[PDB]
Amino acid sequence: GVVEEAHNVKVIGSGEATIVLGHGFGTDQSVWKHLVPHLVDDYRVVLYDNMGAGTTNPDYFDFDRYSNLEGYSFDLIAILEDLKIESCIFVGHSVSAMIGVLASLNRPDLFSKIVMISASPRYVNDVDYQGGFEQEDLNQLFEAIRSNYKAWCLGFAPLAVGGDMDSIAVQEFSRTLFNMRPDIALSVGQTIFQSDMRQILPFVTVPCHILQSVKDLAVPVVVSEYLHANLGCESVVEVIPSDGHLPQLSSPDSVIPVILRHIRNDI
Ligand SMILES: Cc1cccc2c1N(C(=O)n1ccnn1)CC2
Repeated sequence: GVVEEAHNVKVIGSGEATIVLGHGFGTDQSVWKHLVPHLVDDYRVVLYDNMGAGTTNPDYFDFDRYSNLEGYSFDLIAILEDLKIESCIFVGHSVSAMIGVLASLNRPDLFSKIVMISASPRYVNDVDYQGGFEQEDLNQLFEAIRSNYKAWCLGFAPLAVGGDMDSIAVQEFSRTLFNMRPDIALSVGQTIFQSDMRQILPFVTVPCHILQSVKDLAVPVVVSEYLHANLGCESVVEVIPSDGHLPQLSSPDSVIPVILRHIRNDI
């Protein structure tokens, strides 16, 4: 199909239970490479790339459709329907956690569980809300993107990934980040980093598992507490002893067992 091709959809493993994995900004489904081997024996696993990822066709990036996160949520619902999936566990990394939340507001019937990795409803600080960024920080980021995309990618990747600045995961993410079209990276970067999902959290009904690294430059720990406090569904938080915004890529020994526990066990 065109949309499974457009999103590089892969379906692997086998189970009576389906799990769908959604990746974050700057990466692609390869971010799940250390998790998938532990899923394929028990679950049917669906991987897909968000439109605008470096692995996707820039001809298909519709700036109108993706000026809002719900454009990505509609892509996810369209993938689920075309695969004839009527129920899945959704695992959402970074922005995909909020995309998964919006999709569950539109179609709560399709999700039995949302497992969030490195999620945030809002990155900019607000009154009695610490998201971790002032508007001037984001403006500096967008200007660096415009000014020299390759230089921005090389400085950003170690900060996003954390840990040793020369690790395999920093190199992987530096590569996928630079492979994004820079005009798409700026537009998506602005859309994501300036988003605000706080208002719809009390209306979620799908149970949510809120996981993050204790040390994450884009997600202060108090964000996980905010999510837990304001999500209207039942939820649970686990702050992992790990560093970085893509911990399932860079620190699998400490992170993958935590993700598996929350996939395999319900609230
Ligand atoms: C890790 C990181 C390091 C330094 C500045 C920033 C990041 N952010 C991200 O990645 N995203 C946030 C949502 N989607 N991606 C937020 C801006």
